[PDB]
Amino acid sequence: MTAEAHLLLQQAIAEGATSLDTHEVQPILQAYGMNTLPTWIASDSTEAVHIAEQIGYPVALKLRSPDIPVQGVMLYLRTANEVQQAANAIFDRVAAPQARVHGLLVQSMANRAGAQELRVVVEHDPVFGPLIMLGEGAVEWRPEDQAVVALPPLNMNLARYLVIQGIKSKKIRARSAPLDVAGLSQLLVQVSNLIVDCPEIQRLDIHPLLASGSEFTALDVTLDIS
Ligand SMILES: Nc1ncnc2c1ncn2[C@@H]1O[C@H](COP(=O)(O)OP(=O)(O)O)[C@@H](O)[C@H]1O
Repeated sequence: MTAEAHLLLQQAIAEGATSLDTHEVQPILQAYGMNTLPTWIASDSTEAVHIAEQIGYPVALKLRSPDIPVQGVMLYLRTANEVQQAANAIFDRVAAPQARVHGLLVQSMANRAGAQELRVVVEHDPVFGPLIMLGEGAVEWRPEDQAVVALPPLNMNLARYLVIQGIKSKKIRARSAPLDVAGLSQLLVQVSNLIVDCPEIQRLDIHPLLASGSEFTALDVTLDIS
């Protein structure tokens, strides 16, 4: 629920964590109705294996440090031995020991085959306040050039209108290997609710947001706070 989200953000700030990653933001997103790929934490290659055994294979491993924007992501790990070899490779890759690793992110592999990858960024405009920007999942991000733009507070009616116009302008695809407009719109309203309620959030980046008809799932999430 929400009150836990504020306490989680305030305590992260007090501890000096100004950038929260996918495992840290998962309860905050869920308290606004948004789905995140379950994401666990491994300090040891022995722990990464243990997590992988529970999740079920295949698994991904990503380095939990405030550093990467080299190595870091290891996908399609299908066996306990592959997890251990990959965990040792990233843990030992470390390349000075000055990063506070805490450990490594472990998560199940998502079915991306027939799904669209979107991106949702929230940045602050000096005049207009928080801007929600929705575009296609990819490294190149020209927000002014190729993005749907919403200003909180967003209602479902305006969210749907902005998504439809974004499809018509070819900024977002109508479908690929059928984009549920009602679900993309609902997601934008949830982002808007979160931003309205949590002005601590300086930046929010869902990269990518996976679209599989009815289900929209955030695969990686970064939350900058101050
Ligand atoms: N758990 C996962 N399941 C499926 N695909 C994933 C998972 N995690 C990351 N990916 C894929 O890895 C790619 C992202 O690679 P990454 O190096 O993290 O990009 P960036 O440098 O932009 O963060 C994307 O294509 C994404 O779809």
